[PDB]
Amino acid sequence: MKIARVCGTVTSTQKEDTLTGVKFLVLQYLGEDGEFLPDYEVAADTVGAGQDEWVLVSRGSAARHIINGTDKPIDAAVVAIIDTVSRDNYLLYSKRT
Amino acid sequence: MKIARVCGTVTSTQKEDTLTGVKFLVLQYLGEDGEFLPDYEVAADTVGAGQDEWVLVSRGSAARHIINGTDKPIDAAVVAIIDTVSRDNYLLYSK
Amino acid sequence: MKIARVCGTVTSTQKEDTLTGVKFLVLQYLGEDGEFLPDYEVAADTVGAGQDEWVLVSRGSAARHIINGTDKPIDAAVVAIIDTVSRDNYLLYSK
Amino acid sequence: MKIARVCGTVTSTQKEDTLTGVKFLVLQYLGEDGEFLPDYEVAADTVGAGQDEWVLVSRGSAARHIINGTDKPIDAAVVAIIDTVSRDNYLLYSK
Amino acid sequence: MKIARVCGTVTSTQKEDTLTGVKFLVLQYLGEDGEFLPDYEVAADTVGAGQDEWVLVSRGSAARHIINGTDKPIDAAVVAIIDTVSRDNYLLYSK
Ligand SMILES: [Mg+2]
Repeated sequence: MKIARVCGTVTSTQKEDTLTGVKFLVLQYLGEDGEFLPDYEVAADTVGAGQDEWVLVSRGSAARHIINGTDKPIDAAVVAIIDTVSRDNYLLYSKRT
Repeated sequence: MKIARVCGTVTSTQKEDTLTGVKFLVLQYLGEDGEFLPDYEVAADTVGAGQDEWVLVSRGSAARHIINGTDKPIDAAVVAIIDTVSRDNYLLYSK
Repeated sequence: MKIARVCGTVTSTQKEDTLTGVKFLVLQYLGEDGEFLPDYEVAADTVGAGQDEWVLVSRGSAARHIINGTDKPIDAAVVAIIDTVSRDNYLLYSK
Repeated sequence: MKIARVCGTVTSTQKEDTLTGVKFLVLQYLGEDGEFLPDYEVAADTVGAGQDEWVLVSRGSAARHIINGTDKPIDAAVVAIIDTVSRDNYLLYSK
Repeated sequence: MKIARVCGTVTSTQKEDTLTGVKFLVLQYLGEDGEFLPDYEVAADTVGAGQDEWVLVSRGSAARHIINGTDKPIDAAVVAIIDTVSRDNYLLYSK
């Protein structure tokens, strides 16, 4: 899994039937020390991640193992909203509670 | 998934027998800002996307989960035609 | 999938029993609009693609969905020999 | 598989229900020489790796094949804590 | 599949139980002409390759389709020892 931040959304009305009601978030990947990277993913989200939240994203067939994900032609999903990130025992980031 | 633009097609008469009737689009992947990359994918299309339309592309086994996709040796598929893309707060794209 | 040209062959006499009868082609990926890159793949082929032909290559578990691919440890296969590629209006490639 | 070192942790309380109990480690990938890359992965750990230890990480569907991994939406997992790594007639690392 | 050269080994005693007896090789990916790249993989080896031998590596779920690979959380395996590699119209490698 990669760490990313939620930074937008995609909407579509013409799409595979199996994607009805699927929320598509745009994610910007986060690098060392939380660098905003010039790289992005569009991902399904069944967890309920808000704008600017740090998340874990899973890619490949992992995405189909989200809740009700089985028949969906998705290759990226949000799987967790990040509460904390630590490095070498120091908190680097933490979430509003 | 990645955001891409439909910019071509591919056709083939000598191919795996399971690929009959599968339509292939050439796609160009979006970079950052709203600028496109010189990086392309050929993808199955069952959604019916046309030139210049923006799409979501899924890669790997996800591609086998398009309509009638079971057991087809494909690793890339258009899964949606995009109407809007927002980023940070503003509207980066609108059909 | 990616577009590549067939450019060679690999052979092996010590290998997994699961690769019995598998022909290996070396493929060179097409890059920068229509120029060939210094990036290669080794791929299975049942369709009969020859030197210099253009092909669609599928990677990952898609490769095991070629005819007789089931349960072989292969992660790349030629799935189609390319007749035509069209970018926007014009062609670009035609066999 | 890739070689990485354990450099931190991630926690989460809003997540997929299938991920209850999953320990998430932050891993830094090994680059050239024994230099590490500014490139990180967050991986499940059933083996019980700690800070500064070297591990093998498997990605993709492999990760679901760790003990109890089945049907968890994870795409990276620690699968071994490394004792040694050699390159040629010598040792790059020993615990 | 990628062409790689065997350039070391990894050992581990604390590891997923399904990886008992698995031999791990460190491999370096081949690049431009004969040049080997500054990128590497660790791969399960059930075929028996030695130092400096050239090998085909299969990655992702292919790796679980080696003999008895089925429940192993591995994403890379040596599937063959290369005897020959031919590219365009010259021999690049011949053991
Ligand atoms: Mg032929």
